[PDB]
Amino acid sequence: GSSGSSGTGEKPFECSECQKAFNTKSNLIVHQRTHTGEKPSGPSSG
Ligand SMILES: [Zn+2]
Repeated sequence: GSSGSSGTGEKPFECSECQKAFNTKSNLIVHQRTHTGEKPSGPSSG
């Protein structure tokens, strides 16, 4: 039906809000901050 991730590796560091994959922690940490405030990029609306 709706294929997807049959067998894909994972990263040692993953976000908490968007759950994004990262190689280094430093890069991740800095990426976590961006997740602040409200409607930073734009609402989904569907
Ligand atoms: Zn994130």
